[PDB]
Amino acid sequence: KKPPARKGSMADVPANLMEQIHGLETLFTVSSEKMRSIVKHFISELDKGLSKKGGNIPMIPGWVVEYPTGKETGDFLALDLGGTNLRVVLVKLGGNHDFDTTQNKYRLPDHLRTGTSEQLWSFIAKCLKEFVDEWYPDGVSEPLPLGFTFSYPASQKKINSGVLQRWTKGFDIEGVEGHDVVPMLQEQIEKLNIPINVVALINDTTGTLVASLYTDPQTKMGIIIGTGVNGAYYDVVSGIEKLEGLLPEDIGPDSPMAINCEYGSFDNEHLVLPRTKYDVIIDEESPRPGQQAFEKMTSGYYLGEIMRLVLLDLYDSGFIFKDQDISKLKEAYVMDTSYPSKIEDDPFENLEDTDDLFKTNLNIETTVVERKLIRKLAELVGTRAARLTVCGVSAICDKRGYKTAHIAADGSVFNRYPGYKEKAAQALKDIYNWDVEKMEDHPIQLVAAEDGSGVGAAIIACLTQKRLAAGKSVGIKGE
Amino acid sequence: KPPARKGSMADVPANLMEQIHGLETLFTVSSEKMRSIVKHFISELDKGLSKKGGNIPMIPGWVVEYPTGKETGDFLALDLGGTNLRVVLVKLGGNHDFDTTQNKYRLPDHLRTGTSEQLWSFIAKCLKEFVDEWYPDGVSEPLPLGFTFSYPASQKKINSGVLQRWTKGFDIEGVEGHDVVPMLQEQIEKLNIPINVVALINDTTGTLVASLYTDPQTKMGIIIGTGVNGAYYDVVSGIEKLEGLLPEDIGPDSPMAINCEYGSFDNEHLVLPRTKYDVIIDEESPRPGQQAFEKMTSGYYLGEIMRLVLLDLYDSGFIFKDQDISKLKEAYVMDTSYPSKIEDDPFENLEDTDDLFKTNLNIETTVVERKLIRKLAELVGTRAARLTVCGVSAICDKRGYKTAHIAADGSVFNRYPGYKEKAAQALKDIYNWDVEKMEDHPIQLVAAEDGSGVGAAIIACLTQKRLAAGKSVGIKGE
Ligand SMILES: OC[C@H]1O[C@@H](O)[C@H](O)[C@@H](O)[C@@H]1O
Ligand SMILES: OC[C@H]1O[C@@H](O)[C@H](O)[C@@H](O)[C@@H]1O
Repeated sequence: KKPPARKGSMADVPANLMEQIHGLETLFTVSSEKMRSIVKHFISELDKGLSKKGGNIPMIPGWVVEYPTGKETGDFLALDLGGTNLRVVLVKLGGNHDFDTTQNKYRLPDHLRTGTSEQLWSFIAKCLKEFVDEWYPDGVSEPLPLGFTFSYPASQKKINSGVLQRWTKGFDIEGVEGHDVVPMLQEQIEKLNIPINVVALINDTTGTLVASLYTDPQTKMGIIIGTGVNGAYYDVVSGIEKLEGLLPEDIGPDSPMAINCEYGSFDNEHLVLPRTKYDVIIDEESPRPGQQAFEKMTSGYYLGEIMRLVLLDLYDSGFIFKDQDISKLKEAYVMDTSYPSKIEDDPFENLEDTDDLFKTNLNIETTVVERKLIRKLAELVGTRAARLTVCGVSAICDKRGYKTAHIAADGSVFNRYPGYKEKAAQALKDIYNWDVEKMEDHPIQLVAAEDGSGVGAAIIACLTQKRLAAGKSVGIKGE
Repeated sequence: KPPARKGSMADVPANLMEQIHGLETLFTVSSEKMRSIVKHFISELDKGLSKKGGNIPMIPGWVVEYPTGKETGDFLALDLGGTNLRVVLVKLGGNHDFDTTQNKYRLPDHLRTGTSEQLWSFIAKCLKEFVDEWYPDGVSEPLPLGFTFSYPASQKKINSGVLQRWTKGFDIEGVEGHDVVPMLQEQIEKLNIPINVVALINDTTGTLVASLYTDPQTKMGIIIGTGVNGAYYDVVSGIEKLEGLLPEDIGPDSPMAINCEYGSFDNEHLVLPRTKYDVIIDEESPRPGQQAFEKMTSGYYLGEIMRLVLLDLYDSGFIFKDQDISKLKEAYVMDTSYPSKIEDDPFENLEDTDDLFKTNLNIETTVVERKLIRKLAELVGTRAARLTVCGVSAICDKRGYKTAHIAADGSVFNRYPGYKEKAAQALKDIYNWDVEKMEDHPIQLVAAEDGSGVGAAIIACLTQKRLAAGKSVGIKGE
């Protein structure tokens, strides 16, 4: 039994502060009408991204050109390469929308993030060899098809290729950007005579879509709502004008095509996104000003920072923390996502969880009325983030004409942000005006995803291998 | 959650396998042993209710009725902890349902070593400032309050509590030996607050009552955490230590909530399947020879058992050869999160376990070592679960409950990995049921309601009713 929401009476809050809360409410509220307008623009930009001219939204073809039917069977590998860890996963598809996993994880030695190309790929291969040797001590009938989640910006002219465009997350390995990483990993596999074929390179959201669709046939989208944000869905080849002239005959106009949207870049021009002066500051102070605008409005990573800047603004205008030492509130990113999470979770009318948090982490003694403001603020910023995120869901559903859908979701915000599911479901209900009483009955609803970067990569490897074995294309002509 | 790892032992050398099988032998509790334990446990529960008494206190809770779920009204709960107090307003909606409004206050740090008036006046102040908020122009009835005061305390009636001894490092002059209820009540009065303290309870009693109010199948309340306790309803005719002391309106057939305090079961060290490691734990504890059942079922000791086994295996040449095991020598360095993280590890190479040992204990392990350590964490969590359900079985069997919800709370039941599955399989091994889904077990643990808040408030509701009516809530004369 988790506690009921606190009542959260505002009766005792001073007028001077109540006016400021009201100011922040008006500022952070996203109306049904504003959401539906954002969605309209979002749809144009999803289409723009697929067009020969392209757009701000990458809309990257994932080269998965069929839906998993759930009937697939067999043993497939996945490799998930993170910044600190890699996971090797063996997936046996049971052919009734079911699967079994056997998996290892290996911590990436600090060295590798800045070492040589051969060192990165030999370490990966050595992990693969240790894994395969244990699970297949007799060796193997046919090699194992492997799907490789390489979640770094890469371009693909076909699924079994991935040309690194730019390392992220502290990786500084020379000689890899501009090159196809698939042969790099494959030749280290070969050097160790490990029976594996690397057949697919994917982004993890694409894996999220496909794995969840294999187990849940109502899945129409995979979404990540966490430190970064992304969505993936199936479009149709006839709707991807930028592939016109590039496709072999066996990838026809009505072929499905999984798209990795990379929609974190939606509305960098801020035509529709409701930027406050706080989002302005967060943007101008970020590594990349003017970029990742939709990411900056929906990601878990900025939610405490938004609160921080708001609280500082109220301190400077003389509203709160009067005669407190707030020199810790001045540090950028000192309030991470656990701040509005802990604040929203507070079950006490006197908000004692919040009291402790602000006293112990930030050395600020709050009055009860200041806490009621902090909590109101936490709610508004959690709530707006969820409301903006479902604008992406709604754009993809509307573009494709999905009147019902399971949206398979993952990431730290969906999984752990307090009341996030309730917020998202209410936002969808507001957009569509459904006459439905309970969230479990929403025509469009977010559900917990399957493991995109392990299970999804292995199912993609299954789908891919079947095409490669038949000589069906998984990329543009000639590649 | 990911599925359970496969857990192959195929690569573990013979010398290590032999030791793993040795740990298995040591830490496995068979059905039959659980049964021998359940027979002696019942004997000790009957014993604690006798005139002579026994190692198990079996304290009458002076709740002499079941909640029907039909109760309605506004009630307060006060839950005094060592660091914090909680004040809860509970509105009962009369269909097994309730609503709460609650505040939590830090005790100023001087209260531990302050005066009697200091403690009660601060509590009353928290109450006043709570009631002033949620009731702008008072109310007609004073609010009945249930007080969870979880310090050793004797009661001849529910609306009394004589402090036996302070625990949790409290040190207040003038309280040990006196009824704390009038003490709190006169500070409430001295602040003119509309509150009537009608009940003083232990939290397990509240866990029982609150859960029975919401769930009619509740037959026991159990805490499995840092400490362990259980509470259930016996029958007044089964409480011989009460004969001659009771008024006629608490007759032979009357229900009586019992706070078992059964942590002290088997302090003689006669029946619980201790190992040499448990012996060390007991001998090195603050209270050697005390709380034997608690030492065998609390989550507090699960990592310590593991530390001692691993040390014994190091000393004996089997593991961590040429590792720096200094950190492993600190008693209680492995808290409950060790066996917990280890059991939760989803990887065949047990990487969660690897990272835990390297980062926290500076011990680098081999995969096969980690496989041992994983099997050990399992054995140890599994034994603690099976011993816990002996106490559940003992109570159920004593009362002829063939079917029961066991309303459970505490850090082990709530967070220890696969604890529910382990308890459910234990229960299934004892009774030999022919079932295949835990949701269909005749006897089963379910998540409890809030005992120390909601439960204290429901107990106030039931007590205020008897008081309003003139019905006894304690021994004759009291
Ligand atoms: O939080 C990270 C998420 O956001 C995006 O920036 C990445 O491309 C996703 O595929 C990823 O799962
Ligand atoms: O975790 C502490 C628990 O263990 C026992 O020793 C106490 O008497 C219970 O009432 C309590 O909730």
